[PDB]
Amino acid sequence: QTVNELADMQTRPLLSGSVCRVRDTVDFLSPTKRAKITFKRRIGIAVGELAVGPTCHLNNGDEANIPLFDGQFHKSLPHDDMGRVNPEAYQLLLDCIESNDINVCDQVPSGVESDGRKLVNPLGGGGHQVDGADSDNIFIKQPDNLLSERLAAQQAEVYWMALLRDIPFSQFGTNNTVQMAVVNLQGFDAFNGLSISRDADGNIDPMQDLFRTDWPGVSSGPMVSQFMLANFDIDGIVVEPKAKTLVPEMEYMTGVDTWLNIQNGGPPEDTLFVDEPLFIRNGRDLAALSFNDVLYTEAFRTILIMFNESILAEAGPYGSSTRQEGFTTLGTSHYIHAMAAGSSSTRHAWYAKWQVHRVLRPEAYGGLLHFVINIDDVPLPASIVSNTELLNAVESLNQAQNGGTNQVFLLPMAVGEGSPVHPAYPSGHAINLGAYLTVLKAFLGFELGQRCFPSPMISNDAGTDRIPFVPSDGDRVGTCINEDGEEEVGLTYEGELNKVTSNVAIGRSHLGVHWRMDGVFGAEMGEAGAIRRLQQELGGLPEARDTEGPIPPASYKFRLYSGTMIELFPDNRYMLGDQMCKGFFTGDDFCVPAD
Amino acid sequence: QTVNELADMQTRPLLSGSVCRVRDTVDFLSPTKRAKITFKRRIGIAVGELAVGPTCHLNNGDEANIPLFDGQFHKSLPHDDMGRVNPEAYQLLLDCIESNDINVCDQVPSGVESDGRKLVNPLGGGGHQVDGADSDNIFIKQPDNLLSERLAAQQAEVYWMALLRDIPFSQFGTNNTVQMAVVNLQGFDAFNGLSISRDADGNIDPMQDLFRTDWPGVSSGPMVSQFMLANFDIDGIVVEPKAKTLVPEMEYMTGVDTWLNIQNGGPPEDTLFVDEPLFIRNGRDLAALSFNDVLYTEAFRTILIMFNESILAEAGPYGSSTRQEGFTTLGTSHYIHAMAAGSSSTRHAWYAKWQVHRVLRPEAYGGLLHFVINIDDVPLPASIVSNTELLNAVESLNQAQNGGTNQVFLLPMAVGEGSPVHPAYPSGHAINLGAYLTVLKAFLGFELGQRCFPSPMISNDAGTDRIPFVPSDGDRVGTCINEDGEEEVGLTYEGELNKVTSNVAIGRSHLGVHWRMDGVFGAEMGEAGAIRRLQQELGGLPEARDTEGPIPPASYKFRLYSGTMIELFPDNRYMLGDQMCKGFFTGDDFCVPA
Amino acid sequence: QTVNELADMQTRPLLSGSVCRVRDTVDFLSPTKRAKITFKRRIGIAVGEL
Ligand code: VO4
Ligand code: VO4
Repeated sequence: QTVNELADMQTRPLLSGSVCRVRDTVDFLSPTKRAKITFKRRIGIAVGELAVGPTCHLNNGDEANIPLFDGQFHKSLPHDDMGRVNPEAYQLLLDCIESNDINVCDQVPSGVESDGRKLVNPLGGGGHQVDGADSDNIFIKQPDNLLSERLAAQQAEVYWMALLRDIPFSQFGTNNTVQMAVVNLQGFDAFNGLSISRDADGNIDPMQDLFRTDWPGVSSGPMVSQFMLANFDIDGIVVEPKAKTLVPEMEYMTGVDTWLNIQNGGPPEDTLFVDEPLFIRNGRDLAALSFNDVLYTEAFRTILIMFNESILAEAGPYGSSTRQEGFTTLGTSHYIHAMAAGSSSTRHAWYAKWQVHRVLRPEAYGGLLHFVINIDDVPLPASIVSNTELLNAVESLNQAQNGGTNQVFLLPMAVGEGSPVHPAYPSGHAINLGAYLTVLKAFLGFELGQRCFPSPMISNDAGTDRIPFVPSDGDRVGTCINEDGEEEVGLTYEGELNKVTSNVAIGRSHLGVHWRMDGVFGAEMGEAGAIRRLQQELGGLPEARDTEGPIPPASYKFRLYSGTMIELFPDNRYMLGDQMCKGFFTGDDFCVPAD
Repeated sequence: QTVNELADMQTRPLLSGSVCRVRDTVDFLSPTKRAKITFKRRIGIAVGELAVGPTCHLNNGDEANIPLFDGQFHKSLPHDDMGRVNPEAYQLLLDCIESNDINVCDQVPSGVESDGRKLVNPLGGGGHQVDGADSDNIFIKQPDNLLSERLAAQQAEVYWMALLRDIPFSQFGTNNTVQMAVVNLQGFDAFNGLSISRDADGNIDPMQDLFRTDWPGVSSGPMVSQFMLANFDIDGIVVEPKAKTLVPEMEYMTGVDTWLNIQNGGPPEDTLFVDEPLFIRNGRDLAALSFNDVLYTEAFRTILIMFNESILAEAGPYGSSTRQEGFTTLGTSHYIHAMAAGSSSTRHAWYAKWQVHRVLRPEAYGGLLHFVINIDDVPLPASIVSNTELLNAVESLNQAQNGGTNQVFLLPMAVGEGSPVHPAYPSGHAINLGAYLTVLKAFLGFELGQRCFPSPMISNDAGTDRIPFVPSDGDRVGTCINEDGEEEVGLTYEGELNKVTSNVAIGRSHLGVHWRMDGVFGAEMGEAGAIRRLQQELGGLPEARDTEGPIPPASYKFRLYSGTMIELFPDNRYMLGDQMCKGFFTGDDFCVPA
Repeated sequence: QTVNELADMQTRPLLSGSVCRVRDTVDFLSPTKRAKITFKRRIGIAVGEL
């Protein structure tokens, strides 16, 4: 560093946009070499994504074949006195969805003269997604047809749920009206599929099956996820999950006048909440949970609990590391950010809702059922039209609730506004939770998924206190593994994770705004969006490299809602069941054989 | 249709992986014409990212020039009785970082015979990002050198923080002890830059400036953000932000034997929290927040609060819509998911920590300062080595806190474990919060950012109750627009938003784990991480398309931490101050003209 | 084939223009690899001719 050399050295502004092809970073990759690999990888993902080919998003035929759009979403639009849509008005809504243009959509007629309720984001599915699977490129199953047998059965489930809102889950085994609901529901031959939970003999046990799914763990122990019942800690604030829930004994839209005013977009009945907050203990509380939440609220609570319990510290490669722990990759930050991103901001649900299916809501179905039994000529199945057991119970509730008008067969709603003003199929809640939780299950892994949820609880009947949960004979509680790998009879994390999506998705059904299918196949769609993200990300992570040493490369091995086992590997290969596959996951019914 | 046609019709299975070039979707784009445009946009984003070029991430010089690595991070590795790293253990740590290989890193030596504290993710900055700005491709400034005049002014700010931990923010204007600090700090000619707050004259006002930043609104009204004091609603559960904070008058690593055990990676003294939970109202509370948080906790609280008040219902295109609201794009779902994704999983902070800078923590410098005044030779500025006003206070604190041992000048830590086992520069908390709130300000917009935060409150000094906040002469509370569109005097959303990132960032300093630089520059790193993601996403959004009709295309118009106005448009175009720029944002000091 | 899975299976029209990346053909080449090789060869001819 000679006298002259020193005297000659110069400097310049070091700026954010300055470029340095040479720098002293402690990194086995050069500056330009790191950028290139990141570049190639991004191209690969875009090509790979395109190679999947367009999804078979096919309308079920109802819109072309049912008279005056009675099978279609048109809430907040102009209707006649029977709630049939002004056809021009619906035509203008189609122009809106078609166009994906915000100014066109603003021309869609409202059903009241002013302050009418807004369409919830009819442009929402049309965006070109930077990463993950594009808005129109995750499959969901076709919804059942308006006139179908299985739709009647689903509407019957929702009426039953409405009738049982206030009955604590604790007393389902011994309650008379829940037994009646069960017998009634088993009488429907078309009520299978849709992750419906039955016992070993094929019946619907009131305590363990009614209103639940058959996803692994959902029908073991209590209806309510341990995660919806535990204390969680946020920023050192210790929070008991007592919520200002919906008030017992109130229903809405129990008369043609209140129902029709809603269908047109007019001001709702005042929704009312309790004064003293309570734990979740009945169908109305699940309805409340799904009404008062906001995207990842429930999933955020659940990951906070999982951290607090220190279970995620044992997951992934660092589960075997004596000297290190992950944070930004295969540690806490990664887990919590990947969880939130996992649902692709609910955009697949929006594409399916508007561009594809445009399905009517259960409160709209109940309108037709009301007017079929009393003005209209829609050939709904005899299984619901002549179901006097259910229909007598339904009209009594409406009478008590509507100020004494008899023979009204509308779906009593748990909130004054009824459903959100967007189509019924699929549920956005179901996409969101389906995804968030898939992500959690993936990072936890199958094995740690079998670990016992420590100190299980259930709410008392008033929801003022929690009681310890202890397995008995009926419960369906299997083996789990404790902090010591020491086997116990108890609830598993995997099982309790499935219940969170199950409680939220089926909560929307208790609320009166969704059929089972919207939540069940909705959760599938979310599970697929999450898996697509996980797959894209995995290969670029440091811990995805195959290296020399005791610690092996990262992979995600876990179990889907359907129960089939999936294992995700870095190089876009995955195991599905006993099958090896390559490329981007589309669903559990599909596999491009690996070779 | 015909008998024959009907009879010949065939079906096949409808699977998730079936392909349909034709389908009856109600969409102006065909199935192939949608996939292509999406493909084209991904390519374009990838090419634009490549085009920015490799960032000038340049090591300080300390690692080449300071002897026995005394300016570098090596917590949890072996040391001698003076905290000097075993040089062979440090080489192995660099092999670990260089290799980005999990199994190499499992061979970095531990400073204790068994059970030692683990390295926090030295691989974490090596990931190849699917989107946004790649892991190594966000700029942060170089950290000040070990021997710089400004590093010592920063250490001195951290020592003062330690000494002022139990003093209620509301009493800062009148407190004698708080005066001492303010005077001592203005004494450093070097204490400028780093978003340091000062009044109309170049003075550090004890009440409105000390331990604050000069970001718009930060120095107005109360220290603590409204968002960290309001109730929030999660899933129907109403939460009062009363936290089991850290216990008063209780410091850690106040002796050489405790501090060294820690630097060697051994079991920490037990950190104690209060039995009855309190609201935030002093430095030790902000330290607690910053220790007890988890990634987007604070930001989640804040967006929940903004939703509750209905302020996001007014923002963006749908703010002008009579017939529609947004949700998945330019509404609630977009806002909350983009908020969380904005920090790129903290990975920019991680690359800078390990691959670039490898900066020691404030507690490690404290140990240098201690062995300098008493066993060592590193030439630290005399403006700290001879700062007897500050040095007396420090040994008093330590002496009142260890067994009564005199003349230790170690930094008194707020938690038993000291800092996390990762380097100091920048702060992960800062990039995280820097990003989240940037997203929040972008979606809110500048105009709505000027709106009055309703019913402002502060804690009482006990931490047990809230009191209405009332503006008075010397609050620097400015103008805000109310719910009727008339101008009031009161706190703005933007100011209160900024306080959130300030509270958490500076929170880590009150904790004793970061200098100002880590937080202030780190916050700017998070801000760019966030803007880069917003830019990439914007062009592809439905409301970003140019349409005919009264409602205009979407854009993000707001103001940076540094106070410079930014406007992001769909075409990867953006306005920075008065300049029209093109391409991807790197910082407010750089613009490729349009 | 459980009761639930059977009840959930769906069909769609099988048309001349339907596309299937997986099909049960007794063929050592996959559908896409067959199209790819044919594609690469057509380009080779065009290049070779030019
Ligand atoms: O927001 V929903 O699609 O669950 O009615
Ligand atoms: O996790 V930190 O870099 O804010 O100590």
